[PDB]
Amino acid sequence: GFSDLRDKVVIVTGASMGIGRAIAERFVDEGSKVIDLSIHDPGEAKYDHIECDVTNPDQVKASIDHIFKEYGSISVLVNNAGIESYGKIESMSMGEWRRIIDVNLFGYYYASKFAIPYMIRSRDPSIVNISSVQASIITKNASAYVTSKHAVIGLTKSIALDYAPLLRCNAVCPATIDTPLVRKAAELEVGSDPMRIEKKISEWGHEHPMQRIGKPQEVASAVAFLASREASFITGTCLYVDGGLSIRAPISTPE
Amino acid sequence: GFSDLRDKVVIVTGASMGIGRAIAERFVDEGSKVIDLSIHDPGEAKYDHIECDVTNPDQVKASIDHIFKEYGSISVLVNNAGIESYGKIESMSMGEWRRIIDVNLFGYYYASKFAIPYMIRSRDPSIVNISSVQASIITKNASAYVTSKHAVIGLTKSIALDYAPLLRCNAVCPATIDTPLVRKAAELEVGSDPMRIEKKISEWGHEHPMQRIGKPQEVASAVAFLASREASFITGTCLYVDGGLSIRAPISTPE
Amino acid sequence: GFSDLRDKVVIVTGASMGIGRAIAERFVDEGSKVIDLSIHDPGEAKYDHIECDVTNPDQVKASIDHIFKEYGSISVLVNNAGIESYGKIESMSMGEWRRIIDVNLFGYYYASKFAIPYMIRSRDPSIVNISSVQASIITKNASAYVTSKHAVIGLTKSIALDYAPLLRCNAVCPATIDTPLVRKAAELEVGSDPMRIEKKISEWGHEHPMQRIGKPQEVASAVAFLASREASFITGTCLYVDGGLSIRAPISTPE
Amino acid sequence: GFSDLRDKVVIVTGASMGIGRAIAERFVDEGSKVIDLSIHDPGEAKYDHIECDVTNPDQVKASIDHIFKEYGSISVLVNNAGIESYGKIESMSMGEWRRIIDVNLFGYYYASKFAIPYMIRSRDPSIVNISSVQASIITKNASAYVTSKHAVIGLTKSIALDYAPLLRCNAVCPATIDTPLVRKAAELEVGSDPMRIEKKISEWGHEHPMQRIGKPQEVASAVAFLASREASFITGTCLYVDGGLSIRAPISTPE
Repeated sequence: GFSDLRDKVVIVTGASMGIGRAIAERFVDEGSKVIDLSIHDPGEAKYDHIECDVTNPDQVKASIDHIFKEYGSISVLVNNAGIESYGKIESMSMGEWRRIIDVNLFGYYYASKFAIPYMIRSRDPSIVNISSVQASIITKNASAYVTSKHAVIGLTKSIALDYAPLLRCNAVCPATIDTPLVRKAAELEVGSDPMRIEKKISEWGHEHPMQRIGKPQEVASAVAFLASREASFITGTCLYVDGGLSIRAPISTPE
Repeated sequence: GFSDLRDKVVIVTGASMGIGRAIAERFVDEGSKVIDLSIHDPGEAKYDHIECDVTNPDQVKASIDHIFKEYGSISVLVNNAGIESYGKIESMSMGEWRRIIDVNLFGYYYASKFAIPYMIRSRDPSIVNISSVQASIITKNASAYVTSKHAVIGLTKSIALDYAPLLRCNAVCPATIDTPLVRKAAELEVGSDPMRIEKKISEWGHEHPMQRIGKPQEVASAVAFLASREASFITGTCLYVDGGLSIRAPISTPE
Repeated sequence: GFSDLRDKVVIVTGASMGIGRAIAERFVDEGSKVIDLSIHDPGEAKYDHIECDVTNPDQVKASIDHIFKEYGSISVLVNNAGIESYGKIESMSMGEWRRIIDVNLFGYYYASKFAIPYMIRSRDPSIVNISSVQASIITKNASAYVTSKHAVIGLTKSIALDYAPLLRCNAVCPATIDTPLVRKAAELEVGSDPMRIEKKISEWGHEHPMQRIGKPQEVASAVAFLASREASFITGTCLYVDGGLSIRAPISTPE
Repeated sequence: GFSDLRDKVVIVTGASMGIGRAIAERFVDEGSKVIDLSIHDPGEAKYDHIECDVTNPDQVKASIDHIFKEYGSISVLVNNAGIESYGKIESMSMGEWRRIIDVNLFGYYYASKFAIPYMIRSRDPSIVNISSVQASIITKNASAYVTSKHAVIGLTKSIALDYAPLLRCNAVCPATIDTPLVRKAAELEVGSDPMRIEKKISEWGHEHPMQRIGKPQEVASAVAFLASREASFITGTCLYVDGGLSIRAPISTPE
């Protein structure tokens, strides 16, 4: 693992399930003091939790102020909380489109804005933003989601440039990962049949050169690496955890 | 020139000055029927103008309706209206940060959302979004601006994917261009002395491989190309009009 | 069209068929004085031809020296000559792998190296290199081809930076285009049945968001634009002519 | 550290000095069995070394055979051997230009070609290719070098796509790193005065957002991560270790 993460205060947003929970658990395994900021209670977890809606800047500020007071520092912030709904720009209501931007982009902006002042009071703090392989190659009927993930890359570069060399900021760009959100995405297409869901997921996995979809722990490994001193000269970039998806053209060749 | 642009209905937002004006002027020269949507009166101009705030969906929808019923179609929409102010995520007020996102991103979303239903009723319609070289290489203390320009790329790709093959959508990514906004940027750094402002602009020009900053008409040439049938198999991309800025590492080598 | 191209001397390599022939014909239509450098005679063509193997630097130099002497100048060079054979790095012989690099990369290097000295003696000369959508998203069993197309982008950036602002250099990145090479690629997979070939080609076309493969003339339009003064502030970039292929993730979403 | 790297057989080319040496040294610290393939003797070193010219396929194949038969497997291949000389496409001899391509590209191709058949017989083998930040943003008078580094990216993607899921292949893209080659670059500009060389290096460091040049060990950290199981779903990508250089536009803004 990354020994330097031990005992450091790590905040992870949206860590009650899926990738966020996997990230929180990895940091706990690294020995960090982890706090989850989410609207849902992670239940019996080894990490701390504060009820917090990332779209509410006042609650985000209060939660972060509380963490600094309780723990004495903040060394790592992982922005992960996000949502996805589908629809053509003409079908999705303007409210829902804006809501996706609010959670996926503004949530990252608020958490970063309020954590940074405290983070720079620590040695070599690091922010990791979870974007998507869709910051590059995109899906249909996902206007708001795709727009928000591209925005996250811009926010990431900005924070990196504005605060270097004291604080580093990078993003992780995952492709299809085995999470509740993805299983739900499949159900929205094939129904509740566990057999038919495995088929749709297998189809997606076969589209990735690695021939399977990713695991939450694989995204968590990239986050831990970027948050650690092992990435001391890495800032402003997105580490793609996509099983090769973003470099594959879907055009057959003779074999 | 592009003969196919003659008589086509072209909407350009923020065309009362700078790049937007050069774009409207180029389409007028191509024989198109051009309408400028902006909150400012362009004064004496060879193109039509409608008082419209791009961040007000009611005004945008109404303006687009006035154009379609009056002209009979809408073939090209050029989203250009934008703004920029500086400050670290820490100093800039949340309100100003949100405003930059509202104008630079939501303005593009509203105009596209309301124009698309009309545009798809015409043959080979196209949307061109003005992003920035900062969708790739960025500047300091410009997080809202940088985020918004990255967001525009995501919006562009999604409209391109959701509406191909009937409608194409691309972006233009300009570096430093001679515009009032760029002159305001210089002033905010070196004062109001017009001569010092010229020295600053020259410094920026020398950072571009082309050794000068770009001209509004050069951005307009790219927009006209992408809007034309000459770009019939081009969609979802950003055409960089940056004088080589984005491919240059600021690291000297032996000469 | 691009009026500024009229009467200018334009050299196009590999212009006896496919994209190269389409590029040569477009420049002839623009009124340019065009010369094809290839090993095959274009037969009855409106453009000039010189028998030339781009992998032979001495023949390339001699041919270019001859053109400058005969025509008095060289304003545009379009590097297009290329080949493709398939095979895993373990199956393709080292000789064939090297041969692909020789034609696809070294051919561009030789033509550029010998034309540049003459080109800078003209006003605003421009080089356009034909790369591929595979400079970004790639196909399987195409190691040498993919490597060569990435190399072409590096060569393009280098020439652009080294000679700005006098000479511009850009690349065009086409996806699947209807050419003899592509039809042959299909035959290598489905056989000579015109019905089965149309099916394979249709399959490829459906993978592009535009739902069809591109036409040679569409690539030629991008080349003419980049070679013209309409692209006066564009240098070091690749204009993707891919029908949206490079921005598409092959992952379904609910609809 | 990455516990999975213990006892794994790791080949590193050009590891007698600089980045290559730091990479070999890091793998030795991880408990791997490391073999350096280079034409130079690393002298006193904690890792094994074989006299081998990476541009000589007979020597490469023989060395890889000596390693597999002696150690029983090959789990990781790090292609690093490279060189750089300066000059415009016009001045540099064709022989020197070809040589840079031979070492920087063909050396990677030969080592990969001969190691792959052995590597795929082990579980989860991985190849890491050292490219450069110049696979994106480039320097002047370095066409052969720049071309070769872009070529390495194409080679990387193709090996990743052709051999997934059994073997992964990624690249590391370093910006300015403290190495002898970087010190030679400074000398070729400011002379042999060690103090002036330090001033030059400092200038380059200040161009990176991190305000310093990178350390060989920082590149090694990235290589070890990509070679490890921690990067199990990461393939075909380039991890930028550039201190933010590639996302920085050299354009000032108000402060």
